[PDB]
Amino acid sequence: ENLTIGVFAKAAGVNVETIRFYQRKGLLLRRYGEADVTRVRFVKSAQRLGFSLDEIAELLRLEDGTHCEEASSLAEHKLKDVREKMADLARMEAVLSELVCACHARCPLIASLQ
Amino acid sequence: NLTIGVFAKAAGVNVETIRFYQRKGLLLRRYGEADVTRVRFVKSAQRLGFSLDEIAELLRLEDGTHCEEASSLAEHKLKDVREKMADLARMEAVLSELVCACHARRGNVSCPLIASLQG
Ligand SMILES: [Hg+2]
Ligand SMILES: [Hg+2]
Repeated sequence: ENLTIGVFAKAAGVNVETIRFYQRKGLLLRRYGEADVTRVRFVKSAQRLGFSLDEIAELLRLEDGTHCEEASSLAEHKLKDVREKMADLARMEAVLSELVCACHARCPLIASLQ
Repeated sequence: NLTIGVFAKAAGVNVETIRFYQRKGLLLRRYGEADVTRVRFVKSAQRLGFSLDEIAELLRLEDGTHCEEASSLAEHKLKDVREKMADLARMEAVLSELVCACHARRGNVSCPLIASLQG
């Protein structure tokens, strides 16, 4: 059926503040139905995979599910970015671990920073 | 002693970065070796992921006689790095999975990425 702002949110499993947030950023479109629910879960899911608000708008451009080549591309690009970020964080984790190890085994941290 | 440009060269960083560091007040119109050492301190820390605030705290311990307190900042940072990696890893796993299914889609079936984003 059609639904009020509060029931919409309940059906979509999200805060009312989040529905409003999504409306102001224009990731949506009185009352609401199942397409709206599905649309909100679309956004929330994508957001959770690390897509930016902009990237999600592009992704929604392809919502009718007949542009697979273009969809993969957004995901593959995001994946590339994720992997770079992980490779950087990994480089930090390695050195930080190494510094701590030397801290406990004694200031080497400061020494190494200089 | 050294000019803005040579300072940066000696410190192995952009001029924009020296200025950046001055405006945020992590520094000490000439410059010398303490300034160089101080900039390498910041740049290094920044490269290990320390925030500008965390670096100010870390600089409080610059004389190298507060090992307990230093480790703590590093250990806390290390925890945060690992969390972030664990989150990114979660994304990477599902995204990889979606792409794999994108490339593998059969005939005229609807886009799995979108499908998964709606289910
Ligand atoms: Hg796809
Ligand atoms: Hg230490």
